[PDB]
Amino acid sequence: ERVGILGAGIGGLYSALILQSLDVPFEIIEASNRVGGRLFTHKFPNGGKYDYYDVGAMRYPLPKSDDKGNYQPGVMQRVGQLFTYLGMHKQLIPYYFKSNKSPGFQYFNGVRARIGEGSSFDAPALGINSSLIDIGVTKIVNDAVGPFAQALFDDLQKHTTTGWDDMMKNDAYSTRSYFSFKYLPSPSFGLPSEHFSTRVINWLETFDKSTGWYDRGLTETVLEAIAFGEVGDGEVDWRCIDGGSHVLPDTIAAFLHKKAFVMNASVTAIGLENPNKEDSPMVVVAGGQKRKYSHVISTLPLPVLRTVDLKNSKLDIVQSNALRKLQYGPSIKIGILFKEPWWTTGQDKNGEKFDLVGGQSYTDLPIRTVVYPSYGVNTNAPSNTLIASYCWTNDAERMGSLIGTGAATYEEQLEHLVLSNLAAVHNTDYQYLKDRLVDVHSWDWNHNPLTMGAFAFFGPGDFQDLYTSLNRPAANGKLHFAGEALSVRHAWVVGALDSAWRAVYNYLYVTDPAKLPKFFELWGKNAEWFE
Amino acid sequence: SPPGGERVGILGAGIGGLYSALILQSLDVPFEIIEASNRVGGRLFTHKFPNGGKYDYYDVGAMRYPLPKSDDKGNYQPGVMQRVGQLFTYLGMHKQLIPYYFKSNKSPGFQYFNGVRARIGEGSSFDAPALGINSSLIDIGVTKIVNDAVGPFAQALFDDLQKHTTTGWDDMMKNDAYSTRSYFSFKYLPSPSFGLPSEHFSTRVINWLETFDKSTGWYDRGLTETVLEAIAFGEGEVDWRCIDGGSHVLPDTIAAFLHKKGGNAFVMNASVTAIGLENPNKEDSPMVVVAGGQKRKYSHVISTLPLPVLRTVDLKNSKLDIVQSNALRKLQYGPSIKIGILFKEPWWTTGQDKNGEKFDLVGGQSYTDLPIRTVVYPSYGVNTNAPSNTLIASYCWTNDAERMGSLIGTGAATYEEQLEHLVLSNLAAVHNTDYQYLKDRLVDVHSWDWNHNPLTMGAFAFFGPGDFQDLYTSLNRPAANGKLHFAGEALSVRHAWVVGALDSAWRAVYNYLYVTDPAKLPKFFELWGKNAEWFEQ
Ligand SMILES: Cc1cc2c(cc1C)N(C[C@H](O)[C@H](O)[C@H](O)COP(=O)(O)OP(=O)(O)OC[C@H]1O[C@@H](n3cnc4c(N)ncnc43)[C@H](O)[C@@H]1O)c1[nH]c(=O)[nH]c(=O)c1N2
Ligand SMILES: Cc1cc2c(cc1C)N(C[C@H](O)[C@H](O)[C@H](O)COP(=O)(O)OP(=O)(O)OC[C@H]1O[C@@H](n3cnc4c(N)ncnc43)[C@H](O)[C@@H]1O)c1[nH]c(=O)[nH]c(=O)c1N2
Ligand SMILES: NC(=O)CC[C@H](N)C(=O)O
Ligand SMILES: NC(=O)CC[C@H](N)C(=O)O
Repeated sequence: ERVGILGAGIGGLYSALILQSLDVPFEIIEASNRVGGRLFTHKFPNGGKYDYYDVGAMRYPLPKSDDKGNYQPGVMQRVGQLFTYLGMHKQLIPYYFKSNKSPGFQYFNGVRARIGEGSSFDAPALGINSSLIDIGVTKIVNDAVGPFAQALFDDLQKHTTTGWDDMMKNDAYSTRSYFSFKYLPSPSFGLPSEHFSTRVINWLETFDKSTGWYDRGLTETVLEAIAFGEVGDGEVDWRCIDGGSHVLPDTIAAFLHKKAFVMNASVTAIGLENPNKEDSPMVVVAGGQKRKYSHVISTLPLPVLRTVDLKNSKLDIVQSNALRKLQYGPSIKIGILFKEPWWTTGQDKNGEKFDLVGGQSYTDLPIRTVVYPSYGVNTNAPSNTLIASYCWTNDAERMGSLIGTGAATYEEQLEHLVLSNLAAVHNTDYQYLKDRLVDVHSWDWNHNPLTMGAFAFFGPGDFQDLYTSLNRPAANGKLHFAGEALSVRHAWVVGALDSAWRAVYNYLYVTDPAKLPKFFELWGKNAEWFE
Repeated sequence: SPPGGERVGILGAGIGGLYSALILQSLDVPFEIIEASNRVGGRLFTHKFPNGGKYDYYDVGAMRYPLPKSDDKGNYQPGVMQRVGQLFTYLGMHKQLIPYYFKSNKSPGFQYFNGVRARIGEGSSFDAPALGINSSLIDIGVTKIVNDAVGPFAQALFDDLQKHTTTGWDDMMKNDAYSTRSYFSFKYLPSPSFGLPSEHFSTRVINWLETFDKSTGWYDRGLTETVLEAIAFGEGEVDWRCIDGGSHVLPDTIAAFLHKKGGNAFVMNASVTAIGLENPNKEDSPMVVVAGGQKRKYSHVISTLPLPVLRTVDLKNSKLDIVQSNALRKLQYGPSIKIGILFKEPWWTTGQDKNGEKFDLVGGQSYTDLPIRTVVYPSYGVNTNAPSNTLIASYCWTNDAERMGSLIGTGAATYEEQLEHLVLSNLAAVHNTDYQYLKDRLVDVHSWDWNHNPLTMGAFAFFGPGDFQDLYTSLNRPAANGKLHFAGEALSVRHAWVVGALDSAWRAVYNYLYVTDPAKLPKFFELWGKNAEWFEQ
């Protein structure tokens, strides 16, 4: 018995961690020279200890925890338990979703304000009546999303699936089409009992999410609200990893080596050695070499699997459709090393201090979201590194064209655009920021052969029609699909962990069911249902 | 009336900007074209393989034109693409138009779906029963089902063009909040003649429609785009044409036409970074364009820059209203990639598969659910003594192009090799050959991702639901006290077509003449049409 784990991301490392705790031989195959996958920390040369930024995962809305690292039940409990399992609980530092001092900025339609100041951002001129403005985007979206989210939260807490069954009856809706054809405002809002216009819906998307978010599945909007802790009775502890998210996969890998990795070997084929023999082993071609395994746990993204020769893996017609149709979403990040943390110590062109510690600013300008670092803020060498832009959907697609061109002329265009946008958001001059710029690093997860997209971001119908097919194995039960796409926590580490739990669960179920009690004891009776 | 210093700055030497200059030159209106790159044509982009023959090129962007019928003199019947046909005739290119074979001119192209291979027209179900598609839906077929849903909208829009009305568009806009998917999921009911249950299609069935009708993710964009695409494809009959030597001949011929009298020089290699009024408080303020680090002043400006490109330009002092500035961000663009491969021979025309069956393909296309999605065999040069050895091995849209894009333009040999092997493998499975049969014949590969290109920032406009009804009209109004005119194919209902760019230039110039020199309108109408879209009378 020997399990081939494809991909040394967090999902594959977690799978190996489970298999090692159960004394199951395994081997991890990784295409690159690095572990962590979309846990990717870039450290700027010539910078200080905290002059890094996380190009992928950077923030974890964990449940509350005690002094020993025991976490309350919650959406992200499995992530917290993983930290504690690895002895990392005390290495978790606060992540400030909002600024820890003065609030971050909002810059929309040329109107600048602080978060919480109640600006309308010229919405009346956009055709938003005063009643909608008074209610606000947040309350409106909560009224539409809340009912679905509460039912899904009840599923997790009460161990039911009726909430998901109801979500799936509405899975053909995008968030937009739900607002356009189904949602009617709560009578307490005192609004007309009619569906919102596209103008109003686009106003919601502008301040609620990203350009084009609402054209993807309504179910994803509901699941994101649950992941961000906008529903339920428990509160979240926003955390990040001291030194960058890379510490998590590096710590797991070091744990596994003291007891295994095939690096620099990209998988090009997966299939049964002989599809007609019932006891046929799996064959993985990686780095031009054939490797045999009893079972294979794949954590490769779905678009990557579409580049792998899966003949003799005997996918059924639904599984093969799912690999193509289950939708991914894009994302870009731009990190800038400055000479100082001007957002914390500086002032705008009028002498007003920014007074920002951690937190984020938002704008309809191309950069969309600015994320100020929470790590190291209280040390004697605070971070000088800013996430100048963090984009999703259309905003990331458009910005991606200026990233990774390899041409200085477009690198200069990109920097000038980002600094110009930053200047407008914070009310400074361009040169004030240019004089302080040291280095720029940019990344497009939608222009990366190892991800082929930032993460799963399902369109309408994906969850109800195609998602379950990939939780069934292929290759006569010997190929198991895992990775964050195989979860209801897309674009989160916990999604990858859930997928690894289910894949190993199915592996143990068909090969050594006597290990299930210990599996349940160490890693949970269920992937998602709360303890 | 018109000031003596009138001069229109045209931003972008693509087909929209070249057409604008052609109109203005015919009306004796001074202009100047500012272009960021060292080439003209924009998304008319022909790649010539150096080691190949005369017809060893492929069009990375525009390549096929569903024109109306035409007579021997180059007079085109009324139709969606008449404006394109007349442009060809105006430039003396009518006889340089050669057939474009949308379907193969000999044996049909291939379909390869769910591991089942068949020829177009053979009536295969591609294992759809295993997918849960009942026999009634299969017997009807995807094409008839889609036509039943799209037909009513398309017929109303065609009636608009022919009868010179807008009720068809107004009715389309009543449904513009629908994506194609949400329309099928929540509104469409099958025609009683189909004998199907009077219920909305399931997601499984809708995804079956998208699989064979368009591209992965197409149906999540606006229903209106699906309707407008069916109209553009001619669903009067169309004469599919392409341009001998590649689509680059069209913009090259316009540039030569504008240059004949020794003037109308183009400002090349000058990327626009700012557009605005010199003094937004003065009513007579001229426009200022900063391009290549130089300030240039114009009375009016016609922009053909893509909407995502305008979002990288400093538009302070252009005084866009709140709707216009929202439109620049939200009006959605779509992706596309193409992969051209020079082979040693036109094996699709002369070769045979692993079982000895000849492909016998001349022009036309093959389709598959594999990553390459669409294969396009060349129609140009097929009858000459040196036919093309160049294949469009992959032409993708939406999700298929987004995924494939990650393998294009990486700059690393290892990913160039991965890409080639994937493409050849897909091609081998589509045509029923082995990988090595195609590898032995491969000479050179060229790949392009219009969604990773600073000059386009997307392949073309591909609006989401609500874009046409909410934000589209805002950009047909000028900005900058009437002196900034938005043009380019995004400013049309023929997105992803040359005619869209031409329509946008007509409307922009029409608005310029309307506010600056109305005496030129009769000649403008005479030479370039009384309306942008309405059929000629
Ligand atoms: C921009 C951005 C931002 C965030 C996030 C993602 C992104 C892209 N996420 C999500 C989180 O990063 C993600 O869900 C998981 O890291 C995914 O882990 P997997 O193991 O599923 O895949 P992942 O892609 O990480 O790992 C797959 C592995 O397979 C390898 N591989 C690829 N092709 C191969 C081939 N052919 N052969 C062999 N190996 C191959 C890759 O190199 C990689 O090592 C996140 N999460 C969170 O909790 N908090 C957050 O704040 C964020 N934010
Ligand atoms: C892959 C693919 C395939 C097709 C098509 C497109 C694509 C991408 N099309 C659509 C057609 O190609 C397209 O609609 C028009 O060529 C667009 O012409 P525009 O003038 O609107 O823009 P276009 O993008 O062509 O021109 C804009 C110009 O502005 C320049 N520019 C950009 N940024 C600038 C800056 N900052 N400053 C100055 N200049 C700047 C660019 O370099 C370019 O010269 C098509 N159509 C058709 O009829 N038949 C077909 O078969 C196809 N197929
Ligand atoms: N849908 C998502 O949650 C994507 C965002 C990502 N999880 C983040 O924390 O930024
Ligand atoms: N929507 C579209 O028409 C995109 C396709 C493109 N016009 C072509 O025929 O190649």
